Amino acid sequence: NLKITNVKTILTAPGGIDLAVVKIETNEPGLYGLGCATFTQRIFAVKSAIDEYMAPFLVGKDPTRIEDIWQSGVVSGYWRNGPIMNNALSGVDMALWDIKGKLAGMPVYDLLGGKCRDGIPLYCHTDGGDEVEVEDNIRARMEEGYQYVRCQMGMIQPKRSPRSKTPGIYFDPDAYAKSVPRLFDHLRNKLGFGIEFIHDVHERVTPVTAINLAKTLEQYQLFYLEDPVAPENIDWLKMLRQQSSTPISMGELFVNVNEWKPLIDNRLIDYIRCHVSTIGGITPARKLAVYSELNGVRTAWHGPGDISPVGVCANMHLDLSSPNFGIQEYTPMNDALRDVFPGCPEIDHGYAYLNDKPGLGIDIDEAKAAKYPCEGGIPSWTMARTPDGTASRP
Amino acid sequence: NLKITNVKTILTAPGGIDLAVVKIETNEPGLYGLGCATFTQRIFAVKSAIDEYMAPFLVGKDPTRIEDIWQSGVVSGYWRNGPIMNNALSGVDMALWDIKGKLAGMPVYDLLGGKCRDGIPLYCHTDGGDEVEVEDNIRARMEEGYQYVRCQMGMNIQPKRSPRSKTPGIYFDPDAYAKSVPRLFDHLRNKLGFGIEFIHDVHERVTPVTAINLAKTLEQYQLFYLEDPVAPENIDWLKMLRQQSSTPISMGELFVNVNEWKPLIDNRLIDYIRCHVSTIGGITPARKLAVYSELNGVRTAWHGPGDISPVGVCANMHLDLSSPNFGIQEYTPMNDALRDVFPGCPEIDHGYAYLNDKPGLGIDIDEAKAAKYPCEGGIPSWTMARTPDGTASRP
Ligand SMILES: [Cl-]
Ligand SMILES: [Cl-]
Ligand SMILES: [Cl-]
Ligand SMILES: [Cl-]
Ligand SMILES: [Cl-]
Ligand SMILES: [Cl-]
Ligand SMILES: [Cl-]
Repeated sequence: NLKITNVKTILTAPGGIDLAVVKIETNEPGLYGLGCATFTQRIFAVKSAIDEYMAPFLVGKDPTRIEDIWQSGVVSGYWRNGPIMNNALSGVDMALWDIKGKLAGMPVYDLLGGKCRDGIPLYCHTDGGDEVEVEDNIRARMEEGYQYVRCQMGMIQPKRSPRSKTPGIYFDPDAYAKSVPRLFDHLRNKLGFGIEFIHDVHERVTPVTAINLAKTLEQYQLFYLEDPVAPENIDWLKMLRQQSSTPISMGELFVNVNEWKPLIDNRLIDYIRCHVSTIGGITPARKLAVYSELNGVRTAWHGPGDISPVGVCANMHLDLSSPNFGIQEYTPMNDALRDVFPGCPEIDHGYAYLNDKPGLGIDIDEAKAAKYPCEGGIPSWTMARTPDGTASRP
Repeated sequence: NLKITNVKTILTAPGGIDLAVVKIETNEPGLYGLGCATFTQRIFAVKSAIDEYMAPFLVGKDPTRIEDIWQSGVVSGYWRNGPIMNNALSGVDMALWDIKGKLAGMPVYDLLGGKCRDGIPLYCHTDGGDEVEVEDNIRARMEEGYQYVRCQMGMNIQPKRSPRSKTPGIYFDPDAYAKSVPRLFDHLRNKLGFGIEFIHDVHERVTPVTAINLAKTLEQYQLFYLEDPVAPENIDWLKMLRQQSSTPISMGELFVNVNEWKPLIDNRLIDYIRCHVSTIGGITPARKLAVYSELNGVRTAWHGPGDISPVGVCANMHLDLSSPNFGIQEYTPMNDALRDVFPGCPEIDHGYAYLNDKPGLGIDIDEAKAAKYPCEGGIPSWTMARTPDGTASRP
């Protein structure tokens, strides 16, 4: 006779980044589930979608029917397949998985097939102001035990702009593209080939530029080259895959089956990068991991700062239960996040270790969460402009 | 600290058909899991594979690691992807899912995402000696509540005369057959109308272009599906079929290899997948296939003949209840002995199956009762199929 009684959205920013967490309560005393709905740049719109529409959709329903709730909820507004819509669904979906694990007395990874590895290998970012900082940051991370690192340019000369400039964060894609191989030549000379390197193109250059970059980086044996094209340009990956053998990852921006499915169907990528909440939670991410598995494509779920610890846990339960796990991107959490969210995964020398508590093994202290209210506002970095002032995909 | 302590193969034939059921015991008293390993025609070789090789692979391992056991077990002999190999894995895989469900206090369908429908629609066979017997069988099954039926010729155009001597076999005329099917369906639609859903199984009996022409001729009769229009060895003909016909197609009870179903589902060349769950290696792979099918809009139609244990029957149905893209469940009525040996058989009520809500697969086996029906072995006569000139044909 188990029923959903309450659905609320908790907005909190313990790490200085707006988060959304869905709590589903039931008619069984002390039984609730948590899920992540973090699309940080539209957090208030996500809250609106959950509070106004998902809440009346769910109250009175049997929470054990995860798939039925997903399939019906996904179409409940007719229109669908978007980042705000998918996050609203994810909050619910992950919470239901959390409830199912609690009822079963097992971690979500055990519901999904049990452990497929002994730890979850991580990669971290090495963001620096210039090349020497980046290199030292890599060395510091390798000392901490990281065996996979993202390497970017520091935060040839850029082109001169026109005589007036429309405000934005200016970037020179051609200067960038011509400079990346030099960076990796230097890093491989200094650090060797044992360490795994990731580089994120992050949709910043024209497609043929990305393809040429992929070819020029083959000799440096990257673990992957990430987002060489925008999702609007996935139709360029066929050409890239006729020419380059640099491993490719795509997908943190994906919100639609018609973005990832042609890529995985045609083996045009080697790693899938979706932000789990932004494709709708554990239910659809699990199916995607499986679809990827049968095509020899591996998982690399998005692991930035703009994911709640509930979402971090969701990534990692998928990770532990997938034979085709590739890598887990990881952004270190501060003490406030660990305090607000007891049960954060244990980070030890480049590997993550999940506790073996039931469901997602994570909780939220609502009183503590309330101490860190959301900021809102609009990010500056998404107003990217090329030297002539053209608004570009960031 | 849960461990597998014993793996055994129970061989029993309460329905007069050889079955293999794996029982996996643990170091927790009373906790065990059951799985189907029924490839009936090779049952003793399935037992040999499990007892000699799977049992020592598993003893002492943590049974909660289903996927790790599947992934390591599938490659434990290096060579893989076959009906005997896959059935040995399925016995184990299904038993482990049973164990996981028992441990969780929940049916396997609930582990897999919960109920996606309120009952499982079935189809049954209407096997008859001639056309009127088949038509009466359809009426009888419609009276019982079946809303979907398989319709075949009686077990017309005269068959071809054979050469002056004949090599023994079960003779069949594929051209007489193919020219007669549309007439059968014209008659059945004239008498019974279009509300009843019809399935027809080609069962790999004709050349591919014959099957393509037959699919086209049967369009007007609106079949729920036309089944196995080609052999697995001829799946490269389905592209041409799908350029021309819109009759829904099912394929796959013979499949044992990812390279059989994957190009078909990748290119949407079928509408239903028909694999025998144990024969592709269990719930673990069948679930993956159901999901791969879902994203391609392909629906499930797991094989449900007599040569499947009640444990396999339940495994099909736990998959069925938890798949959004469930299509249909073929169902073969069971006898008293099967029900007696295997307590927990699903409720069959007016064309729907209703699983009990017990943990695991909700099925058990009585080993003392099972021992009363020893397996027979031997060779089926029907698989020695020959065309009129005596050519050995795919049955
Ligand atoms: Cl949206
Ligand atoms: Cl960069
Ligand atoms: Cl992307
Ligand atoms: Cl074999
Ligand atoms: Cl029949
Ligand atoms: Cl029939
Ligand atoms: Cl027939």
